[PDB]
Amino acid sequence: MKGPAFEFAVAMMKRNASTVKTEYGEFTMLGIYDRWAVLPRHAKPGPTILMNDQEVGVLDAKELVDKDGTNLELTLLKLNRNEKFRDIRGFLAREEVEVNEAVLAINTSKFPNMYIPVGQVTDYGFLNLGGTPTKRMLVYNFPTRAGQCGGVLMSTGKVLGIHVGGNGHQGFSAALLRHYFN
Repeated sequence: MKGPAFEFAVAMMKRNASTVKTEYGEFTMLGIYDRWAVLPRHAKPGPTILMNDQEVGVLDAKELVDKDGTNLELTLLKLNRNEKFRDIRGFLAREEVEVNEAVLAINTSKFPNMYIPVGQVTDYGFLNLGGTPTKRMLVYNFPTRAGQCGGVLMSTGKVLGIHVGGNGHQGFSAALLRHYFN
């Protein structure tokens, strides 16, 4: 069923998600713990971002790659703000998870407070995303539109990944693994 996934998704977004603008567009951003949040790599945050229409400094940013050097399509960023995020690392899986029912949550000025039942999530692993070899790719059927990147892919009790791309038929998430936030 879908209800409990939506229930989890709405509560998660309310506590931990925000709308972010960089020079490269507008994205959903998920806070993970302390002042560390995650964005799609192609958001390419500069020294300042707009977070819920307010200027926020970036203290540090990390474009994640695997131990082999392969792109993961995620950027971790540390925000210059006093408030800490609710620690949601316990809702991240230690390995890539496949599910029969997932929900994708988007929150930007173009897609405010929207949730999409995406159905089955399949771990495709190593893929080529627009020329760039990328691994730990989760794939789901989705009539994708631009402006949805940073979307948070969830199932009941788990944050599975961050939406980083689409081709109009499938959507693609980078798996959000717990060890990224050691």
